[PDB]
Amino acid sequence: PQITLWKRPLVTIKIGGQLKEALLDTGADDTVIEEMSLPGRWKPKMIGGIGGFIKVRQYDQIIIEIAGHKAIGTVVVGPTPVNIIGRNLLTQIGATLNF
Amino acid sequence: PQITLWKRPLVTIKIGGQLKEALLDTGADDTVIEEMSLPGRWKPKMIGGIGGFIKVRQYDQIIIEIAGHKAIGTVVVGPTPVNIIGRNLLTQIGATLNF
Ligand SMILES: CC(C)CN(C[C@@H](O)[C@H](Cc1ccccc1)NC(=O)O[C@H]1CO[C@H]2OCC[C@H]21)S(=O)(=O)c1ccc(N)cc1
Ligand SMILES: [Cl-]
Ligand SMILES: [Cl-]
Ligand code: NA
Repeated sequence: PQITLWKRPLVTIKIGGQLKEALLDTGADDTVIEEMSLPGRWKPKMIGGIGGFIKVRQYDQIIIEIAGHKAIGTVVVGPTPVNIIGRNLLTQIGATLNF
Repeated sequence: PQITLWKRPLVTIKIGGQLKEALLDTGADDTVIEEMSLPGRWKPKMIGGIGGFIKVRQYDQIIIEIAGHKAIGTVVVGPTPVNIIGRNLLTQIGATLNF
């Protein structure tokens, strides 16, 4: 699809068996999801943005279905205000910015 | 152009006659620029990001070139880690997300 940007580019994702709404975010290096359980090992990390840093749990090799497209990569979990699909997974679904 | 997302989508902007680097950010509602001087009056605004909120100075109808494309709109100034071009100006330059 071609998504215009008059409004937030929100899509449905499936992660860890759960459907969630997430923002397609070219400004995010990493994919950041609100608190949930995910399987496997994790390690703590800090990520920073406007307003400062939050502590997250980093899970590797997580599969997410993004608007019907599967992708695998690292997902960090923590007290983000919005679920964010960052560049590490946007690349995997072939997303580009065009103008 | 068509911008892939393997690297941060950084572009050159021109604002007040000065060139700056900025991130094309579909996850940003608003365009947020590091401290600089802009003409006219400003209004207060709070923006909420990943680590909480910040106060910014909102300037309207600012002339800004983005990757060679002319925009005139709202720019807010404050302590952002990087200059971000948000959807308010991405729409003016005709940007879409495509996959
Ligand atoms: C500021 C950017 C360099 C990075 N951010 C992604 C960005 O798109 C966030 C993504 C975002 C979106 C909503 C809430 C929090 C974070 N947007 C944002 O802060 O936008 C602010 C300016 O416009 C306003 O509209 C949206 C919030 C305001 S970030 O959320 O801080 C971020 C930082 C590091 C990682 N790894 C992943 C995400
Ligand atoms: Cl990854
Ligand atoms: Cl590619
Ligand atoms: Na893992």
